[PDB]
Amino acid sequence: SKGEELFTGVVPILVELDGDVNGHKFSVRGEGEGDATNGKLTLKFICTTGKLPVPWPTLVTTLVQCFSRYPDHMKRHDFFKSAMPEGYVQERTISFKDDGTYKTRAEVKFEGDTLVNRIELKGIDFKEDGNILGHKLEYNFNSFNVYITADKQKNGIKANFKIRHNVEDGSVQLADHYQQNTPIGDGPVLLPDNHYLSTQSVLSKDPNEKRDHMVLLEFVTAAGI
Amino acid sequence: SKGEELFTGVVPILVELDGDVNGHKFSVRGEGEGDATNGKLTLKFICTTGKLPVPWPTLVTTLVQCFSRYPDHMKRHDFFKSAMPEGYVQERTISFKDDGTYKTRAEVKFEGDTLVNRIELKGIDFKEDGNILGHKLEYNFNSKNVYITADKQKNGIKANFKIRHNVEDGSVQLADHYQQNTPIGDGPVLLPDNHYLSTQSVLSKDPNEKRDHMVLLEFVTAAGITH
Ligand SMILES: *C(=O)O[C@H]1CCCCCc2c1nnn2*
Repeated sequence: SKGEELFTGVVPILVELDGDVNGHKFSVRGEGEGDATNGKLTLKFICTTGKLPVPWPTLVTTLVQCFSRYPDHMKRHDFFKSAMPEGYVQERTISFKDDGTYKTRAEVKFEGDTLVNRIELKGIDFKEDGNILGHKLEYNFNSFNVYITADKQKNGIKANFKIRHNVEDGSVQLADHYQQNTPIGDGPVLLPDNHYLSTQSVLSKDPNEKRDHMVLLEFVTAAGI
Repeated sequence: SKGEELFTGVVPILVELDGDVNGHKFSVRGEGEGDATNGKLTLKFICTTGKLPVPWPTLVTTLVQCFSRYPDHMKRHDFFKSAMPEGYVQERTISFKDDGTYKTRAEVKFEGDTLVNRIELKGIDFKEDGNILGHKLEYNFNSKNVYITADKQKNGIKANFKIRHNVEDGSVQLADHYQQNTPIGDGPVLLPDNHYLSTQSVLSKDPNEKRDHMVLLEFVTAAGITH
């Protein structure tokens, strides 16, 4: 595709999230860069409103699947780069088992040379002193295949997948993800055959950063064809 | 500790493993470097005998907890660096649920300026078309925080923990780990209060390497004590 040409080389990234979980309002801003040729992303996120009222790991999935490395024989199945530069809308419902739900809506698009992810997040029905609002999750992120399928009727894609957040006592907090993406622009996009994305993620801290924050390194590849 | 002084800066690492799984002998050699100040390890491992007869992810835990980043308030709980340069013995039993068992014995010590992990591994009772010998595990590595306790009777530490390996069909292969570490030398070591290590790992391939191999990037930190 012509949109793929925008991801040769290193691309700067900006992420903006405005959030409300059980009435706790917050904002996150992230910056960094992406190298789709190697499937590599490096970002630093800051909570600009003070302390994050939820664990950082619970926002990883919400906080740019266009930086996935598609091998040569699968280039024609890359919807995400296909929609660029005009971009796509990404919406999810994330259901935390025995706890609350996030609903997210993002626009992912180029603004000049920068790939921008602007997100609104609303969370409801979280338990005070549950794993989320009680901050009981380990600072890490487990890797599992995310299966992508075409959504012909919306000219886009969908995905449903399960994230398992490790809990401080050795238990597991399931977060069921339901995802739909659709192009912002008109003009042709690539609708894929079934395949998957695989991401390996490292969460860390900048020792000089005083604000509540997350440093994130990811390596993402597509396979399954 | 005085041994922690050896881990300011970047330290070269050598890993040597001699293995026998169900009678199938193999060897692995790894090289790279560790930066305990940032909890960062980068290594490349090669199977020097040809094709690895087990999946690479099953050897991750066997293939240097002395590179963990202990924060300032927890420095007195770092047994691993405390035993250096003379080092420690690290022994495990790894039970693969409904499958075989690895038994490992390693020495982790300085030889000159290089931190060296030399390991012998014996594996028994594996199923020939089970997840291990049948190569059915995904090329990745998920982990939970590993809880460390003192083992005062051995002047060292122990840990018991679970690794869950993703299987190609969507199932999970559990590997139950039992670990004991004891110092090689006679000098004083640090015996910790209960805490945990958190390791996050990325597995990859070097596109120019022709041998069967694993590139490994890890970030490791200690936490779980307030003070
Ligand atoms: C903690 O044990 O996490 C496990 C949960 C069960 C196995 C499948 C989900 C998984 C795990 N690790 N990462 N994903």
